[PDB]
Amino acid sequence: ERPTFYRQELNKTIWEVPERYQNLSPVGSYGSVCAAFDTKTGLRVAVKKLSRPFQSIIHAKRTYRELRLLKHMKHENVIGLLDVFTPARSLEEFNDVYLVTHLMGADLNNIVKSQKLTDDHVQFLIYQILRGLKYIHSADIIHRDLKPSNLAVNEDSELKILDFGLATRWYRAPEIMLNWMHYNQTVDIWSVGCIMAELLTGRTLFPGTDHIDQLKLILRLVGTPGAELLKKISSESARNYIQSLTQMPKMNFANVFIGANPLAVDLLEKMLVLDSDKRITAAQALAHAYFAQYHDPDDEPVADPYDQSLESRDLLIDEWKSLTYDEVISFVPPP
Ligand SMILES: CCCCCCCCO[C@@H]1O[C@H](CO)[C@@H](O)[C@H](O)[C@H]1O
Ligand SMILES: CCCCCCCCO[C@@H]1O[C@H](CO)[C@@H](O)[C@H](O)[C@H]1O
Ligand SMILES: CCCCCCCCO[C@@H]1O[C@H](CO)[C@@H](O)[C@H](O)[C@H]1O
Repeated sequence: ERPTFYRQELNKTIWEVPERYQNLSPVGSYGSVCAAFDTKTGLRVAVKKLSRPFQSIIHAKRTYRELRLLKHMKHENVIGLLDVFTPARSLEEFNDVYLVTHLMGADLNNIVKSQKLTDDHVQFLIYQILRGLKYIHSADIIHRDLKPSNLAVNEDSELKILDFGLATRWYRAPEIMLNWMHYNQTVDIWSVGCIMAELLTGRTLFPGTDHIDQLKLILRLVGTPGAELLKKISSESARNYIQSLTQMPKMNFANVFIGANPLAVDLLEKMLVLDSDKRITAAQALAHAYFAQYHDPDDEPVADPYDQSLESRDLLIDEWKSLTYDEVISFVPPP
């Protein structure tokens, strides 16, 4: 049975939603988001209305990509779908897509507020990110822009990784900062280390003022490339410049993170290595003794493989639109 919808105009735009979704209230901004109450489940939800979903080939492709990812993501620490709907009774009138998920209510700034968390709290939060990253990475997905605003947290400090959240460079791996084009999964591990550091200290690890200051600040802490790492640089210019650099020594992290759990420090040394091939993975981080009170190797699930070649095709608008439509139709709500 097609549910009954109703119109309403929020934050200067019309929203058409099923009746189960009551008390819509804007929470901010590829779409706008309202908090709402789901009378069917009894749950507070975030409802996202996609912005101009089928206006261009590029918008259509993105809508399809977002819809497909979110439908795939089914893990406690990763944002997924409670519902996806359209007013449309058929493909001919299909022009809007609404996405529904748990309202978390806060991201990792509202929960943190620039202060030191306790070690226990830090463990809990980083464990959750890594548990979610393991899941993500097993589907062969690199996040690439992990930061506090891309991490949704509720009151009980239960955390979910967000595709897109509601200073944006402080958490970027050096190789992303330098527009390398062969990233590995440990670009996300770098971002986790920056986040972990800040939760432990109350302070941004690398608050660069601009692009170059950021890299300066990273080199100060991790040192300049060693010889094994220079051997992996294909760009002659990059190579030349690094070789012109005055060798800088890697700092001792026990002196950077004064009074932190020695296991936290050890873990940060394994996350924040210049050479991405030498960074601890999310699976390995989960087994690190720092997360002893939370680690359960039998409840750290992995994803089904995800076909991302389906989203990087070159299709006509009406083809993406029709493919996106079928995804809406095929959607099965979680238990
Ligand atoms: C929905 C649960 C989180 C999934 C994380 C994927 C977020 C996708 O975000 C995308 O990630 C790509 C990485 O492949 C980047 O190259 C893109 O620029 C970015 O748009
Ligand atoms: C002068 C500043 C040096 C920045 C060097 C970044 C080192 C990151 O490490 C490198 O990551 C590359 C991209 O993912 C990989 O191809 C390499 O295997 C890896 O060593
Ligand atoms: C992977 C290595 C990337 C090369 C980074 C380029 C650094 C540019 O950085 C700038 O370099 C200028 C000339 O080099 C100088 O005027 C400045 O001292 C410096 O800030």
